Amino acid sequence: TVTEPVGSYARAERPQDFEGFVWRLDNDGKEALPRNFRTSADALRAPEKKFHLDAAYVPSREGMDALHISGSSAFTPAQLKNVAAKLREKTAGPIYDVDLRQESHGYLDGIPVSWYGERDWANLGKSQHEALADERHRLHAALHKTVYIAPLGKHKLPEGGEVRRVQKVQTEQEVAEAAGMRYFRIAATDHVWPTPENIDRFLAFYRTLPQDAWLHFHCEAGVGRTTAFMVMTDMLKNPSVSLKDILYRQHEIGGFYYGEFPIKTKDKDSWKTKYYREKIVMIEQFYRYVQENRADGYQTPWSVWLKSHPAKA
Amino acid sequence: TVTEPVGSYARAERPQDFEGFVWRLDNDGKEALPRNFRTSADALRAPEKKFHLDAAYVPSREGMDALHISGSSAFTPAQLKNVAAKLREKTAGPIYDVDLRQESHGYLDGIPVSWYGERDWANLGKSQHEALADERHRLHAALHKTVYIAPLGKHKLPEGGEVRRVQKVQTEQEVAEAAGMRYFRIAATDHVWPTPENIDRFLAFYRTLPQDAWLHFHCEAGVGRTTAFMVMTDMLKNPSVSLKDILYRQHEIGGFYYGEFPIKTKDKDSWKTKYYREKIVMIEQFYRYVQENRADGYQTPWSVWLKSHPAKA
Repeated sequence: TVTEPVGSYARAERPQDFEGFVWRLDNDGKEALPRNFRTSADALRAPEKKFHLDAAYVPSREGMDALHISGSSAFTPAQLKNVAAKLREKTAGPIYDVDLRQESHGYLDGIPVSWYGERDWANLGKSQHEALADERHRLHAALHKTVYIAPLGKHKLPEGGEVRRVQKVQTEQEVAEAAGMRYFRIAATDHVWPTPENIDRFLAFYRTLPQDAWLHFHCEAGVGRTTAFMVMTDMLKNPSVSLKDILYRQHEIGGFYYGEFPIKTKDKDSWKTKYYREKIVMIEQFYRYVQENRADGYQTPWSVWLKSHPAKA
Repeated sequence: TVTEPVGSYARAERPQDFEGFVWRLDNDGKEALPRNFRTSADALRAPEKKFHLDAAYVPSREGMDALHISGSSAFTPAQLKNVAAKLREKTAGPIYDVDLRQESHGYLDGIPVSWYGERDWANLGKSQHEALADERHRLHAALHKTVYIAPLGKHKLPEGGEVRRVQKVQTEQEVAEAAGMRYFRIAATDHVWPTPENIDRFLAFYRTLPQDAWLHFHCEAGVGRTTAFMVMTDMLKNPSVSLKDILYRQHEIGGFYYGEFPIKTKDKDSWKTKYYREKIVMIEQFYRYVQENRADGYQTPWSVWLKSHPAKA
């Protein structure tokens, strides 16, 4: 009798210990595009040293040209318009802004902000419905009120920033639609493997997509959650490609490396260690799911399959 | 007809532009006593060069022995106890904690904090009734809630600090009583000359004090507001002492110098200039009030006298 199965470790954490306390600045808006911007059409670059990978290995690019996905960090409204314009040059299909952020976020006077709590876990434990309700309520409450917006600096605490009286409030959905993109929200908790609910919702969405749909995934930094869903998409759409190639190529186009590697964090970040290990095992488990259920058209969803085929540490 | 008379310049500022946005740390509690602690029993020291005074001048100390007043910056509960113990060695009369802070402040888990707005004007324009209501509501709303407490750094904006879930909330009144001091609040706005309302309340308070009462004044830093009331008390209790002596000696025991001096401010602090000039003028006007109204025992209140005898720029 296990309390939390692998893939659900974050459920053991106490939400009350990571409550939001400040409007974090999501992007300073100085660059034309969000950070870590990349597409499946991009050329593969040398792997990052920290993953101790084979720099000589050349992964197959089979299916990358038809993949039609991209990823990035959070963005200002102008930056998102730039992304959309760039993605429109690559396709005539619907372009989706796939928001993977569980944390409450939006735009105050056009400034991309998020309600930040320790570890960015201000909405930990909330259902997607409660997180989005908190988001709507917090954004609305900011209108015509004085707010402190700051970037995090030394030790993930506010540093400098600015104070203003908000005259306009927008949700990311509004910002996406103003950029001509369709919007899809998946409330994934920062730093950890996406929940079975997060993944079931994604696979359900994925099967409704027209052939030429282009998915632009993003989280806060554009690394952890963004690459997890990019990899999942790659595996679903190109089930013939080996796990190694999927992981290598999503990393080499600019994303995270979701395969095994020597995990090393700063003392102050030791809490991330088991979550990285968990991600590695779940990635392999998701690959198994795709391989075992593609043939029948996914009659059984990921959550159900995972419960009868639990992952092991 | 004049919109704002001299002594009421701050009434021209818009309170909506300085609303509170963070719980400022009023004292890190590392020292045994609050900053700028001083008593009227202290020896006089050399003046500060910035005031360009006569270091050779020997101010009269007539009445200082019996003046019985002290001043300091804000403090932690432990620091206030230390102040009270110190003062109790000088008197057998009641010891008053004279809180001159208009800004909402209190103690979260024993930590001295204040709801800080730009220029520390989060309660600008509020009656004392409204200011105290804001304070009570905010303090109480913090209980069992997550808060961000931080000291101000570069450009008067949060820098570092800590996040915590508050388990205890106290007003300065409770902290004062626990330290064996009586409490008297005067909601004076930071950086400016106390209002006719502030001074009227102070004078009425002063009139019914026991002969052996000891007044410990304080504000946030313990300089501007603290010295203003210490000076007023000195003039009230020792009317035969010259203005020059009062100003010099209140300055030489560790307070601000309230006489004419070469005002010099940084560009980002150029807004303080006229408030410093206003204070200089109002100090002279108050002294005049004391000299012309003492004979009949101050039958006419400061506010009323000031209206029929407006100060001049």
